[PDB]
Amino acid sequence: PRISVAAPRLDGNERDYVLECMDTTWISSVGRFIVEFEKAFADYCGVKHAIACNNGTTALHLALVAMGIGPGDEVIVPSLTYIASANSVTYCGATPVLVDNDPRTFNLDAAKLEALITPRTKAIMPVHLYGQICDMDPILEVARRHNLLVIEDAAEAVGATYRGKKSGSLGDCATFSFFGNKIITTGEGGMITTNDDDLAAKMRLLRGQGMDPNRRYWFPIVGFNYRMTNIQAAIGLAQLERVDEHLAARERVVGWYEQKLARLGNRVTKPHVALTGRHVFWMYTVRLGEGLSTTRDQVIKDLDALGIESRPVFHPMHIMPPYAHLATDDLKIAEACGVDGLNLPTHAGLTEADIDRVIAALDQVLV
Amino acid sequence: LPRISVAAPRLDGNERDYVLECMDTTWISSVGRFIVEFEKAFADYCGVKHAIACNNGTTALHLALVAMGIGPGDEVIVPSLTYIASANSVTYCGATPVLVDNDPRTFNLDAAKLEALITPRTKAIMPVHLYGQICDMDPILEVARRHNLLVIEDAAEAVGATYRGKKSGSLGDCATFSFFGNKIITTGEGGMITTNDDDLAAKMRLLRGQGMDPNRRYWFPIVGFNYRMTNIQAAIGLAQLERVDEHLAARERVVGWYEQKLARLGNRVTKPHVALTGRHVFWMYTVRLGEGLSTTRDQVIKDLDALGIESRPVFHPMHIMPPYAHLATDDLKIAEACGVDGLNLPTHAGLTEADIDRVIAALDQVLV
Ligand SMILES: C[C@H]1O[C@H](OP(=O)(O)OP(=O)(O)OC[C@H]2O[C@@H](n3cnc4c(=O)[nH]c(N)nc43)[C@H](O)[C@@H]2O)[C@@H](O)C[C@@H]1N
Ligand SMILES: C[C@H]1O[C@H](OP(=O)(O)OP(=O)(O)OC[C@H]2O[C@@H](n3cnc4c(=O)[nH]c(N)nc43)[C@H](O)[C@@H]2O)[C@@H](O)C[C@@H]1N
Repeated sequence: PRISVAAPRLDGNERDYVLECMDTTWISSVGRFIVEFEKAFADYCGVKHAIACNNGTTALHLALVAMGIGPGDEVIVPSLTYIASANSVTYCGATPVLVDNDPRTFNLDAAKLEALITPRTKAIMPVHLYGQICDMDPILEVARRHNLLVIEDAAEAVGATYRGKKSGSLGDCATFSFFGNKIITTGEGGMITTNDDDLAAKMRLLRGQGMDPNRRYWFPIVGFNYRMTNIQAAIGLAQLERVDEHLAARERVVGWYEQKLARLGNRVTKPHVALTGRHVFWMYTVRLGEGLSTTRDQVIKDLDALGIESRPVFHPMHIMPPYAHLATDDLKIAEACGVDGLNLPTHAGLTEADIDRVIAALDQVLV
Repeated sequence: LPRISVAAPRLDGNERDYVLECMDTTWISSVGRFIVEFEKAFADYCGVKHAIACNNGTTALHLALVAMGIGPGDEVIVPSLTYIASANSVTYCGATPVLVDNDPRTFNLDAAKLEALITPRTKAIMPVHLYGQICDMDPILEVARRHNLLVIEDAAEAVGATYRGKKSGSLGDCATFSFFGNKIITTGEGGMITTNDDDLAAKMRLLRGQGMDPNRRYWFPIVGFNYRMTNIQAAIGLAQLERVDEHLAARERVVGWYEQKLARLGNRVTKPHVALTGRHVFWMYTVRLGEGLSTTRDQVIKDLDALGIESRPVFHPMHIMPPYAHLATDDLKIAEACGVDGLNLPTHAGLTEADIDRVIAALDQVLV
């Protein structure tokens, strides 16, 4: 049987809640679950406001637009990330300023921020890869000192914490994704968290085609159609109800990899865990050893043939066509990680036998 | 006394079943079989080669325009009388809309005002088939062709409509539809692009999927978007589309009722004119208030609401609102006249003959 790199576990009230939507006929972007989901997600992150959106990409765009990011502005974004992070900046007419990441946590290197600030910088986008929150204290300190905004792309870290705070409550705003491979899913769906009244209002106005609440077909600004549906919210609220279960499940999966690792010896380097809060392990990510004869890419092809799905750590932005014009000589760790990084199957339905197969496979494939 | 809504989804087919299927199979994201299935049924319905499912008709519009290469410094002719997504979608591209006036009877793009708005920057024209009625496509296509311009139909309100033998979605280079809750066919939130051009279609699909190389994980040749429709939306859409004919017949019957009963109102409303070019699907039955009335359009909508009946105004033309006031010209009068006197009456598959008598009775009481 095939082992998927990811998959949602719909073991709560998803089905009943969706049925209710169907049965009530509230299936569009108008229904109770949207507000309920938002209320509950806000409460779960300990922030005042949650804005449900259509996906974690339009969440990023919407948050940046509402923040006033536009032509001329610069936003610092790590090169090692999912493209939506830099794409969202480009949609605004703004310019991404790529920064290197840490070789252990894969995350934005705070020590490299300052050299990048210019008179055009407006925000910094820490991205919490693989379930692990960036070292926020120093990023916030650099930001404060420069009157910059911080937006967390927290799409891969729902439930993670940093020094007592949940992801989503640390920067001026944060975005999350609920695509089907994420910790909690809505199928496709996203959310923006923030504690700022103004920012939140602007986001809801923009999300809703920019229409004015009191005048039918009265639009004061150019908006977007970024609403989530009642059905996405229903699924979402149900998943959030079992969020701790979901998280305990990846902890079970990670515990299995962690205790079987020695069979791989120095052939992989295991995901390093910063001691700053909970690391949620959206994906259990290793760096293959410099010494193999095989290539990270061939490794994925071999595993596939072995019936196991896996993914590469992202290709850094500045090595791909859309962003090669942004390359600098100080993006070496991103390059290295993109080269040797591999996401192993990590989801709530994996059994210990699954994990045993993944380990056996790699033992065989890493030459 | 339950309220009569202007619109409402009629989920009287296999929507629930298909949707439970998605749940039971765990395929609820933009990965699942109903997507391709729906696209295929829809393309066949419209008589075209390709259908690209998207998360709403606004992003369908943006997607189509980026795929057609609309960009900064390009002009796209858009009617001022339309839903804002029409003009916003061009804006998203960094392109400039060039407003055109509409026909006073059909509410549609006035092809005779088209040629004059063409410049060195024009790249496309976007006819909008308001209210289920297809624009007079022949003359529009003749001008487009003569100046080598693309044509994108904004067919959101016209699923099922036909024009001189062809379905909406099949006349310009591409077309877009909306499956928002109040649409003829719904997916709650959803949209579609139709096209017979292989190239355009493939570009759309690449952009719609975050611009990722289908043969190279996390390798992106260009900047794309997250515009994919989910399996659940696609399941509702397929089921809806399965009963497209019943849905269009339900509406015809309602429109028949308005047609028969409106005489009780006399010259107090102007009944929507229907061109003999093809099938008018009546997403909304639209009247223009009598010029003779003492009352105002917004007052009539207020009075009906109070009477427990929902209604909507004909769209405020883009040039009169803040985001586009800068595009105003002195030749958008009919659009203005229409935004002033137009009213969409409740139009949907769940309305009964008694509901209509009630609506007509309310008009009789409030059109003073
Ligand atoms: C990190 C990147 O993940 C995704 O890319 P990718 O890794 O290529 O996604 P893919 O479509 O391949 O799905 C990832 C894994 O989750 C799976 N999957 C996604 N949606 C579903 C779902 O609704 N049901 C089930 N069962 N599996 C799902 C899928 O089959 C696969 O094994 C991007 O969409 C979002 C994100 N930025
Ligand atoms: C012309 C414009 O219509 C919409 O604007 P608006 O007229 O303000 O849509 P509204 O949210 O008022 O909904 C229209 C009617 O359909 C109803 N409706 C929408 N979605 C649903 C749904 O999922 N279920 C039910 N039963 N009714 C729905 C809603 O209650 C209302 O009576 C836009 O979102 C897109 C569109 N281009």
